[PDB]
Amino acid sequence: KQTELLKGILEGLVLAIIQRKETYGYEITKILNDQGFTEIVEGTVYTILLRLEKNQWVIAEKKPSEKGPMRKFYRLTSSGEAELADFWQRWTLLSKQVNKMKK
Amino acid sequence: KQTELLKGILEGLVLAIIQRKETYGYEITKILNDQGFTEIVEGTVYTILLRLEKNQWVIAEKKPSEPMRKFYRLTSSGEAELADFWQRWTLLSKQVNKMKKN
Repeated sequence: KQTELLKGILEGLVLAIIQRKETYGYEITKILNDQGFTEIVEGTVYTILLRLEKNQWVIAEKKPSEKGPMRKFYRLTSSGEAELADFWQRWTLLSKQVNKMKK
Repeated sequence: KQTELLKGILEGLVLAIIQRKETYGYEITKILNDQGFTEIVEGTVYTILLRLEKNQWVIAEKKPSEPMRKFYRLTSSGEAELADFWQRWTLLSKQVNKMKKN
């Protein structure tokens, strides 16, 4: 259920992380891990990032790292920002509906 | 993405619903729609109930309704599942809300 529970949400959180700072898979996975979605590996993030790029919600581009090798860095498009705004609203509603069941 | 958003969650909501009342498929789909939870067709509830039976988190019995319908109660393993779901949900939304505020 924990992989299932993270479906839909993780895409939203990934968009969220990219909005805050230009970033690449390892950075994104490490932030998620520290927040702490600890059982999320970068293989899962990579898969998600492919899909985000495919739909042009994020742009991807390679720059040098600290310190040396190239890395694929991401940033939100205007459509992406729109998708993220939509995620939080949908989430805020869901979160309310589901919590109104807890008690 | 709403379909993917309900994944995991929906199963627990059904578990939670069955706990608070002994009920049937058509009705569970309705209680969910009146929540709601508008994208939920009955087939989605029927697929979940079959899986909850298979894992023995619920038991079912045929009874009359206010027509003979298939009525579900939670098992004790099912009770632990619901309880485990709330624990993890509480944690998940605490973490998700913390990232919105950031």
